[PDB]
Amino acid sequence: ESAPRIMRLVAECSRSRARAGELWLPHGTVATPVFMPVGTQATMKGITTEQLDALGCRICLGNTYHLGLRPGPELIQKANGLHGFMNWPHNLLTDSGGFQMVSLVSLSEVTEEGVRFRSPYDGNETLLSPEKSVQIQNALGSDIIMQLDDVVSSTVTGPRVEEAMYRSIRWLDRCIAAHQRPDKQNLFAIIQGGLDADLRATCLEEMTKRDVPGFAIGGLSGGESKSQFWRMVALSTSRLPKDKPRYLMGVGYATDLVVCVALGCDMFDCVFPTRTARFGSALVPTGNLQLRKKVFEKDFGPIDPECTCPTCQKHSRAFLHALLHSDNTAALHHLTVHNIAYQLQLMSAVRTSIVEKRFPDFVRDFMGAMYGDPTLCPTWATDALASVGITLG
Ligand SMILES: [Br-]
Ligand SMILES: [Cl-]
Ligand SMILES: [Cl-]
Ligand SMILES: [Cl-]
Ligand SMILES: [Cl-]
Ligand SMILES: [Cl-]
Ligand SMILES: [K+]
Ligand SMILES: [Zn+2]
Repeated sequence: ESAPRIMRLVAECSRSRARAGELWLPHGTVATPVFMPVGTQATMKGITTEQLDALGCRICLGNTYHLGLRPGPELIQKANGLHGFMNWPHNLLTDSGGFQMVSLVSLSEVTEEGVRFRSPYDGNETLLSPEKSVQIQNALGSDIIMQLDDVVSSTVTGPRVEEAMYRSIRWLDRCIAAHQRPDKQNLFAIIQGGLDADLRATCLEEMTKRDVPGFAIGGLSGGESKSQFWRMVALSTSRLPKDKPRYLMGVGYATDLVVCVALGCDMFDCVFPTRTARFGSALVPTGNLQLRKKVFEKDFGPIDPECTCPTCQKHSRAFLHALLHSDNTAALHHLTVHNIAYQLQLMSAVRTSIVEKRFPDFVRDFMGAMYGDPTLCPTWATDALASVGITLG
C-alpha cells in the first residue's frame, strides 16, 4: 500500500551516513549526491541551459517568479510547460515561490490563508495559498515541486518559529490534497523548526507521517552558527527515512557539501558558484583562485588542469585575468561555467568514492587539499564528521 519510491540506494558508506543513489524522475535518471544549479535565466549574467546540458547537468532549478507584472509565481501559458519554456530536456525542481515573496518584497504578510502582497502602485492584493502554489506547479509540469512553507529567519527566536513550523505541517497537507499529477510530479515536504531541536523533532515526526516522495531540510541557509548548522542537519537526517531523498536547501560551499554528504544528504542548491564568479574568483580543490590578482598575469595554465569544463579547455588564467579588467562581463560568464562544473565534478567525485568504499579517505584528501592538512579543518566540520565516524589525519 506504499507509494512507489523514486530513489534507489546504490551504496552506503559503512562508517558515515554518506549515500550514493539514483533519482528516477519523469525526465531521466539523476545520480546522487547531486548539486542542482539554477537553470532559470532571470539573470543577464549566467549560464544557458544548453551549456548546463553540455556540463552533464541532469537536474536544475527552475521558477517563474521573475516573470509577469506582479511578484509571486506566474503562469506561463505554454503548451510544453516550464520544460518547453526553458528548452530543458532534463529534470526540473521548482520552488513554491513563497520564499521569494516574503524575502524580496518585505511588504508581504504571512497568514494561515497564505502569502499576501499589496501592489505598490495600486494596492491590488496577490494571495499565494497552498492551493494556488500547487495549481501553478501542476501547470508548469516540473519533475519535483516543493511544498509551500511558512519560512522564518533562523536568527529570529520565539513563538513565531513554532507558529511557522505547525503552519508548514498544515500547509503540507493542503498541498497534498490540491496536488493533481502525482504520477508526473513529486511533492517534497520541507522540515522546519529553526534551530530548536524539539521543534524540528516534532516537525520530523509529524511530516514523515505523510507519504510524500521526498523530504527537504529547510531554514538552515541563514546566518546561524556552524555548530547549530551541522547539528540540525544531523538531527534531520537521523529521523528522515533512508529510502527517500534528503534535500538540504541553500548549501553550496565545497566543505559544507562534503560534510553534509557524510551526514546523509542527497540534494543541494546554492547560488554560491555564481556569486563567487562575480568577485573574479574560480573554484579549485584548494578553495578559490582570485584571478584579478597579478600573480596570474603571466600564468598561462588553465584554472585547473584536472577540470573538464570548456573554460579550462580553451582559456588560460592569464586570458581571464586580462578579461576581468577589460571585459568584466565576459569573464564572469567563463568563471560561471567553470564554478558550476567544479560543483558537478565535486559531487561526481564524492559519489565515486562512496561507490568504491573510500569515502572516509576521500574526505581526508579533500580537507588536506582545502586547508593544507586535514587537521587544519574548521572545528565545526571536525565535530560534524566525527559525529558520524570520520576522523581527520
Ligand atoms: Br512517481
Ligand atoms: Cl548555481
Ligand atoms: Cl503527494
Ligand atoms: Cl600579487
Ligand atoms: Cl593564452
Ligand atoms: Cl565507504
Ligand atoms: K512574478
Ligand atoms: Zn574549468
